[PDB]
Amino acid sequence: GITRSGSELITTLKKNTDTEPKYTTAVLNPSEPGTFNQLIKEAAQYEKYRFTSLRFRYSPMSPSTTGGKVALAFDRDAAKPPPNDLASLYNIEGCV
Amino acid sequence: GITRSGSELITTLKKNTDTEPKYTTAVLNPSEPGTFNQLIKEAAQYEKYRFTSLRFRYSPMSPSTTGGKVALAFDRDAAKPPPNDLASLYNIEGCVSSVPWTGFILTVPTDSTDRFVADGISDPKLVDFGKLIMATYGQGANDAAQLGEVRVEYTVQLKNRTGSTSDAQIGDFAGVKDGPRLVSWSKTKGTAGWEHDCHFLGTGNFSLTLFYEKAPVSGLENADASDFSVLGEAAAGSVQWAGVKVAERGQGVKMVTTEEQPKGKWQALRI
Amino acid sequence: TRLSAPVALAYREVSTQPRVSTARDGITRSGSELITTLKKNTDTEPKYTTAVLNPSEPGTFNQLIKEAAQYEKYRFTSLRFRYSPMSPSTTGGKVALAFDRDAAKPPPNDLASLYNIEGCVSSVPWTGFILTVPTDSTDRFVADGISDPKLVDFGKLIMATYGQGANDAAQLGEVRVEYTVQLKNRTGSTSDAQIGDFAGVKDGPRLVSWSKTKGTAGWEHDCHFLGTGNFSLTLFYEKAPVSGLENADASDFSVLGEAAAGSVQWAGVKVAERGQGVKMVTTEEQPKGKWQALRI
Amino acid sequence: TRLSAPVALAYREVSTQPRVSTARDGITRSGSELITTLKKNTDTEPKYTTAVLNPSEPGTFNQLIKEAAQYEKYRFTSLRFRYSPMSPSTTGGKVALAFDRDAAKPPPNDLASLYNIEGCVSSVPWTGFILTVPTDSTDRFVADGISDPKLVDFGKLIMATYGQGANDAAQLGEVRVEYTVQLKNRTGSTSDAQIGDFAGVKDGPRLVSWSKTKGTAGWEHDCHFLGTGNFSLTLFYEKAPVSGLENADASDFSVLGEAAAGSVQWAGVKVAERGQGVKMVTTEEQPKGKWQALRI
Repeated sequence: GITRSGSELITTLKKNTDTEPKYTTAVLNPSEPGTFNQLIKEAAQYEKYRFTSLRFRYSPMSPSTTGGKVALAFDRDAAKPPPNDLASLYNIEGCV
Repeated sequence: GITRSGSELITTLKKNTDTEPKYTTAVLNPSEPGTFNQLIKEAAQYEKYRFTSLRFRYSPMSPSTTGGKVALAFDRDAAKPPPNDLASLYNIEGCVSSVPWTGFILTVPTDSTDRFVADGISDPKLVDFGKLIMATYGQGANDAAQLGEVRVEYTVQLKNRTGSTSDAQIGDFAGVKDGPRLVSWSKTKGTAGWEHDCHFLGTGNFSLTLFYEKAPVSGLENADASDFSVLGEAAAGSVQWAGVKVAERGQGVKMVTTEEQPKGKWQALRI
Repeated sequence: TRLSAPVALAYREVSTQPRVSTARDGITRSGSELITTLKKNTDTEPKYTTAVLNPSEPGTFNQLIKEAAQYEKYRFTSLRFRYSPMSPSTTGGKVALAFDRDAAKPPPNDLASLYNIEGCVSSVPWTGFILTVPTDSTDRFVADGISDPKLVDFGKLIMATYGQGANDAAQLGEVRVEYTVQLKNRTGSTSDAQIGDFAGVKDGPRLVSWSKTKGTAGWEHDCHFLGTGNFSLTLFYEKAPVSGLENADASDFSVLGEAAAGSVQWAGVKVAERGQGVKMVTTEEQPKGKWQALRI
Repeated sequence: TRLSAPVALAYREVSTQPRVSTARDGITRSGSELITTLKKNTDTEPKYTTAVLNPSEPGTFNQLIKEAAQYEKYRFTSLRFRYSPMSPSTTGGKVALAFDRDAAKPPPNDLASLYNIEGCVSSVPWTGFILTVPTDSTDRFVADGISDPKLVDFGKLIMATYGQGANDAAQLGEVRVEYTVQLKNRTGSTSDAQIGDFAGVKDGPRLVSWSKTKGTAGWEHDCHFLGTGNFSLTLFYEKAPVSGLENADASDFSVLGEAAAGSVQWAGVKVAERGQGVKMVTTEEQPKGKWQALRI
């Protein structure tokens, strides 16, 4: 048994001129190189996990004169493709 | 902060058919690859530790008709060289010895001080918690090849956090080296020319990649490694990819160039 | 009735904590040390290995030497040797421990004389036994130079092995002291570095024992090391000798110097078994010079 | 009211019995030693004489060095220096004792800075005083080689004298330690013989401190002896030097050897006051060789 806490960096979002959303997903598993860059080394030593706590902080970087929006949502089904319209995206529980 | 108890295999002691006792040391630091094979990965991401509980075990592997003895002692000064005679080793505090065919234990009292995770250039008295001394002596020619295995059951408290240290030790011929201390090079002039040979401080499957700016005298060759297989092609401006299996510390490969400090770059990994 | 015979016996040994204390006249130190490990002897007649019982003796004591350098007299109130077997139960021969109260008498020549020594115990190599020697109430001077051994040493241990078969364990066991000394008086700390010339002068712990022997090339002086470990030996020749320092039977011998009039050599000898040493050759009996042994 | 002034004060000093005992982790030794005797200084500015507070330091401790060679760590639970006057009451000047917790910082340069050190006591040379230094609860490694002094030494004593008249006593007093150390851990007895090359390597008790200084003939290495007593110094030159061993400011210096490639010298230096030493000259900075200091 072991308990660890960390704060990784998933990716940096990019501009999208089109008014339709452009999604970029990240499967949440400790042994996932796409999401975690440090937790994988310690997860390779274990074969089970349980996320006691989990949060996603979006840290702005653009100037104050940029429009558009940035949305973060969590889908508990890791195989479902991202929604195809804004309403479905916002209908996900906890989307902010 | 993180607490990670566990148990790991340091090495397997071997027969000492000679008269002089043989001492093999294993420095107790979470970043040392000689003693730790799994706590090293976790300690690479931390820059402080404290051994809440430490202890060693000896698991017999030899027949019941094996002579000689095996000793286990802990020295709180990692800088001191291994003893020179049996009496001094047996005078160390808490030194436990027994016949090879039976197992014993050695509990090491621990203090409440924090030390930096070893980098490789700092004073051992400042960053290291100590070292272990394993002695084998008094074995005849009829005894088994292997006597036993020494294991460490610990409970460390890694503190703070930082960028993960590189998992592969990149380096340069006769120059700078970065990453965990997996190998160490040495140069000795010879008939063909300067001979550069590496020694693996760890035990297991490795992967050594080389890059020669100029054509060397000869490519990678097995020195005393258990296994060896090259897959490159030695020549000017080429790279040689090889896989070396190490059973005992000090085994490695060699090369010849005839020019001291040849221009190139090498990479070592524990696959 | 029935009495079983195990394949082997395992003795667990843990280094204990020496018990030091202060008394009216001095200190009373108790502890345990390791003398040596006995070796197989495939011959009927015994092979001996001695160890003089006296504080400040590098061959016998390793830690008591340091604590006894600050004191002038001693008295062994209780000492006792023990044998720890590390060989299977299919090894023949025997192991004998005896305590000779005379530290100069050479070990006996035949097995029969060995058992006549009072208190001589013995047993098979694969079992442990204890030899406890009665003590007395007489003070003796800690070894400090060349002196009659009858006046300083309390005694001398003798270890013998014999009767082992060809296909037996290389080493049979190892002797361990368990003493309780009563150091008395006091003095400024004395350096542990034997120094003396070739004329029979010695000053310091007994680390070396020279011995002349006439030869065709010249008189050969053999520097036998009583202890076992790393030693250094600085030599000074007043007259040019036949040869410098040469490895007689020791292991890992290196010398940095030259042999000539007024020259000085510096040999870092290493000893794996008590009795090994180096040698030098000169044409002059009792040559003029100096030597200095050290445990480095 | 009235306060008399004696012609002189006599302090009777009797060597006490060090109190040794055994604890769970090690031993607790108490005793008293003599560091040095202060000397007259006919100058307003102070003249300093240091003594590093650490077991296994030949300059400071004479008997605790031997008992601390068997142990790896120490902790001064209670130490205290005292001053015994041996000069008449008509001597001017002053004597100052201060404890610098940093063992590497050089002694102050002016009198004003000397008093700013915490705990710095002082008095007239003809009266006694005691400086007691608070201790801590941190273990430190006994000196074993070249290491940062901040990591091993507990501190450093500083003794200063100044303001004495021309026709005053040659020597004013003498400092005495009164310690209670807590040695811990344990290890095989370590030899007390400093050994190292000229490249900055040292291994053993701090008996010597080399120091380079460029000169017209070549780089001069001065072998300063921290302690006071009889010493021997074996040197090995790989390249022929400009000159061998010469007496710089020591007393009764004798050397048996020659200066040349591969040669070895052997100088029995004698020191009457801490800081005296010998010298040698070479044309190569950081020459190749070895040296070995010993207290014989």
